[PDB]
Amino acid sequence: LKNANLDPKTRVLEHRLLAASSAIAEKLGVSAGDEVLLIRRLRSTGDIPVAILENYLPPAFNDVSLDELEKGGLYDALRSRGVVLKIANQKIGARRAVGEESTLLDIEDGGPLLTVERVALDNSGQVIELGSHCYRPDMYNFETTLVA
Amino acid sequence: KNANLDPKTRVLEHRLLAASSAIAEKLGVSAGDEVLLIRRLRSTGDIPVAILENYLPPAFNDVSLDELEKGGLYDALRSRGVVLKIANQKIGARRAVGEESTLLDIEDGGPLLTVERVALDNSGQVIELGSHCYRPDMYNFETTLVAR
Repeated sequence: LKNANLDPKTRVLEHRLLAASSAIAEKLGVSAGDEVLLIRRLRSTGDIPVAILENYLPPAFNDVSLDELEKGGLYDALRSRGVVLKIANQKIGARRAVGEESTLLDIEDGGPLLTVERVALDNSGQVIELGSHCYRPDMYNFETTLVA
Repeated sequence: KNANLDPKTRVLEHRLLAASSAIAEKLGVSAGDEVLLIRRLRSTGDIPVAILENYLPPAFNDVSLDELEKGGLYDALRSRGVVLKIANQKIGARRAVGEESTLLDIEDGGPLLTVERVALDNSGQVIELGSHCYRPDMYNFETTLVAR
């Protein structure tokens, strides 16, 4: 919504190259042990927390830097590497905040979060990016329009 | 099929009431017009899943208890020669309040997935308003977005 999109700012919480587990490899369509990138970001609008964003990037995009991610969006970084999004599959759910989430998002302990599980695909059906995101629902909701 | 759990529905409330300014605005009618409120509990097998709430405009305010026993709301609207063309949905999350936690068999203050829905027909007439909440361990909203 309007407030969330007003003044987007990002702080990187984690940026870590790691060996893809068989599970992660299968989801990305790559090989187990491949060098993939885990990123975790706190997204704000100005000083107001909005979301915690988590992604896995496959080896082709594992050189996305921490600085790129605090200066611009994930898709700015991906676009500079020739990515063209064709399909985004998203599953929207909800859950309680756990661990440090309520502190990072400045909400109540055990308070509700909106969740997104995301798989983004290019035109050849290859996985661009896997997302697992959570949003404070007073700052962000998902809007859709279906036409029969 | 052996592991499938069939959807179940029971009617909690079915009453004609005067449209508030907000409801009238959303339906495209006059404040105070006679609208139908329907509330239902939807379950999956034996497990409560969703509290469904709908408002129907005067044209459709005769949907009966009997037709809600025999089919859903859209079966009833189909009987009236009404077919859905457009659905706008807003997906959020919040805490369960009041009898919501006992209706859904969850914790008081536990998270709920929410949807606000406006359904329109091919003439752009609002057919139905929905305001639903779901146990998020039993239900998620799946979406696919295809870039052109």
